[PDB]
Amino acid sequence: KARCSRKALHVNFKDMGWDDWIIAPLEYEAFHCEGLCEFPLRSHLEPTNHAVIQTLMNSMDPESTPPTCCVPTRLSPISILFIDSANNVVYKQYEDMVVESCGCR
Amino acid sequence: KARCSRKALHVNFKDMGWDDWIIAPLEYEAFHCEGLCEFPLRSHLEPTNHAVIQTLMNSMDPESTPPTCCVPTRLSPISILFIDSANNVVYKQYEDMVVESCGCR
Repeated sequence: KARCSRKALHVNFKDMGWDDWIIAPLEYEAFHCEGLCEFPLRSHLEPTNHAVIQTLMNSMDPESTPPTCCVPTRLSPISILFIDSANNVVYKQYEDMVVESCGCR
Repeated sequence: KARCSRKALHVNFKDMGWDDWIIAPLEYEAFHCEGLCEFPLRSHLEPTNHAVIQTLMNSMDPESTPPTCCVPTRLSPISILFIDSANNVVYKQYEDMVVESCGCR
């Protein structure tokens, strides 16, 4: 097991069944977070106070408390260009689609 | 294994070695999140778009992608009353000390 970090996650829309509508992008890099959250907690993981406390207690008695989790701390959107039912050409922005950074929470 | 949710986490400061200074609180309920993040994703877990996508892919091929994680989505602070080195009586607020809600991220 490794230290919490951002790994790759290639997303393919051609598998969504949106083929009669979507124009671009047809795939994108979404990324994902995976890894161990434990001392020492490197600054980039930006732990919260609660995270620091929970990691301490889990460090003292793993049975009592589980470790914190490596999750996306900041995400960005992506816009999708498609042709809707009415045949209009829409450019829609979707929030929280790309992982910008991982941290322990 | 159960569904992502807020469990209890009783924190005891008398174990911090802050005894010559801290007055109150000496213990508090910090809570913690624990549980499975998988379909169906109940509304209270407030998943992000990225979470919905990652859960889908993990649902289609668990080897490729790991599930999302049950973590604190909103936290509140607590204030601590202590007597510092100079013998001043300080009332300090600490951010992100109590888990208000858990979600899948």
